[PDB]
Amino acid sequence: IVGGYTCGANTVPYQVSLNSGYHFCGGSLINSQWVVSAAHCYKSGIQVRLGEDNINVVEGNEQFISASKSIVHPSYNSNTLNNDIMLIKLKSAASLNSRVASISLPTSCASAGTQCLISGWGNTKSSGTSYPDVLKCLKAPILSDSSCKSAYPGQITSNMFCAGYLEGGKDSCQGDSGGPVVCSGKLQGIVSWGSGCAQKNKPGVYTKVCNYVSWIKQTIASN
Ligand SMILES: [Ca+2]
Repeated sequence: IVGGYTCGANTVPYQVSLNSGYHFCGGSLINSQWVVSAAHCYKSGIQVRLGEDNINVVEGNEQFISASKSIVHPSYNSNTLNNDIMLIKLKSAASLNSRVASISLPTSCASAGTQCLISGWGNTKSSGTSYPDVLKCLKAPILSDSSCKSAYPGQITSNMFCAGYLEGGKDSCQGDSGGPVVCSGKLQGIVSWGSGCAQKNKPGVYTKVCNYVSWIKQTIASN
């Protein structure tokens, strides 16, 4: 997250870190056994880390649970990043509490102008490189479909939306991939892609989660 703030320990209790010897992506806990992330975060050997603030220090609220299975969306295209969504099942159910909690799926899509919370352990620099170890947060509005498409000619599908600031300065970044965009207590987006970070007229692009609720529910119901 570039131009954000330190969230505070366990203030984003649905935020997970995906770890394969190191943090490589964010995710969102949606029930005791399932995490939603980006399809471009897919790999084998995933451990899901819940209750994290400092990802380099065991602070006492963590739960480390290995993934038993991953399910990339059937229509995911890695070239265009269309349908950039994946489900990860935990080998055991997480113990839910005030600091490890599921985030509700949307019942309807959120509109341009809706204020949301984007969070992650990604790069905090738009030019250089600096990885924070504590969770960073950004309050950002959803942008209009028209402004999103104008920012990225030929690249915005019906399964994507832009959020952030056309002036730049505040954005998601490398390492935030797969993490949450939460608006009015609902998971509306997944950190998916952008062109650099916090650049003028290049806001972050997010997977439009409301399009996938039926797939998420049906997949969970049979796996
Ligand atoms: Ca920790």
